[PDB]
Amino acid sequence: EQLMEWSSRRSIFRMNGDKFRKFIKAPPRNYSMIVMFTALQPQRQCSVCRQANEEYQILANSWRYSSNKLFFSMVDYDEGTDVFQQLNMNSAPTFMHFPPKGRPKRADTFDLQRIGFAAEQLAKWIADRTDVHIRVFRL
Repeated sequence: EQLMEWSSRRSIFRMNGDKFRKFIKAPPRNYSMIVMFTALQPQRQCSVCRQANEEYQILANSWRYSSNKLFFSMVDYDEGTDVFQQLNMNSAPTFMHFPPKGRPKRADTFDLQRIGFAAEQLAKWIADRTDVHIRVFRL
């Protein structure tokens, strides 16, 4: 049932390895999870991560204002190193959707290199993957 613990609320769940596995890898689940894998710490100087996180934050708060079976989270490289390794990530940022049942599918990784990371675009993707339609407020 773990939903109740899933609230929890700074609009985007800051996850370590333990939290990622508990709330995303471990069953049971009946919710979808969106995860932004990022590297925001200043010594990394990932400008793309900083920009994309600002769009992610717009999307996540747009959900929070009107909306559970969908939650937003992030894994920062320097907080979830084991997680990047598990998922063979050599780069950042990436956005993924983890369905409640089984593994993410090929489309469950957002095509960032093709699309950009506009909030509106991320919401299009989430709707194609979960049928949850988020109307983005303010660009």
